[PDB]
Amino acid sequence: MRIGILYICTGKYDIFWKDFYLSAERYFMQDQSFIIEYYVFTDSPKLYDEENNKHIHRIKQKNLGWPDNTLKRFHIFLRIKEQLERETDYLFFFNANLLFTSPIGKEILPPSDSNGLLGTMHPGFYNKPNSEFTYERRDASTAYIPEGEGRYYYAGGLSGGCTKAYLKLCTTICSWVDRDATNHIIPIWHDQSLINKYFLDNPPAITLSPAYLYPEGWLLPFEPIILIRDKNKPQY
Ligand SMILES: CC(=O)N[C@@H]1[C@@H](O)[C@@H](O)[C@@H](CO)O[C@@H]1O
Repeated sequence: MRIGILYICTGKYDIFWKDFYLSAERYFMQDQSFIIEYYVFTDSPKLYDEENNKHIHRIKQKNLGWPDNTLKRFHIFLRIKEQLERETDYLFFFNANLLFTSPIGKEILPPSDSNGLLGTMHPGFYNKPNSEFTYERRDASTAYIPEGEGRYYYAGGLSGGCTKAYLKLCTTICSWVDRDATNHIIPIWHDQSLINKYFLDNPPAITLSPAYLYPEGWLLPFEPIILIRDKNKPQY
């Protein structure tokens, strides 16, 4: 089975590629049945272990700056959609500063008879009531979610599923992003708002706990499986 990792590390975020990659080569899908393809969108000339591992696919991408780096995130995946359709069976997106600490296996693969989508609970909202979810509340936006509706507050730092269903998600959100641009709207706060809208219409087959998005330094009711490295640490 072929597992595709989508990874954007333009500008000052390629410092995060090395330790992410090593942790991933160690803890992520290390059953010999799986093969891992890294699709690394960056402006870096060379990536760590690129000359050794043929599954590291460097794709050229410039820094768009904030927020287009976060707003056109799914635009970036779809420029190589055909390559993904023939080389991968599952796709997973990870934030640059994410870090694996414990083994992860087939338990996070959405079953083929489901919608084949995976979402992850945001660490700042897992214990909050519906009334405090910061959804997009403007009916003029494609990311609109009325008050009282919604189940979880999903995050944008980790999402995926089977390649077909996920590219379908990429295609939809791009359209939502573009339609709002015309109507003179930037959805707030975008990396999570559009995906929370999509996961409302399409309740994901798998919902990961914030143990898969554990912010460094926090005290949460979970063992951290994936850590969100503090960006403001001096070593970065
Ligand atoms: C994992 C998670 O939810 N992280 C998101 C991620 O999208 C990041 O870019 C930033 C906001 O842009 O912080 C957020 O919490």
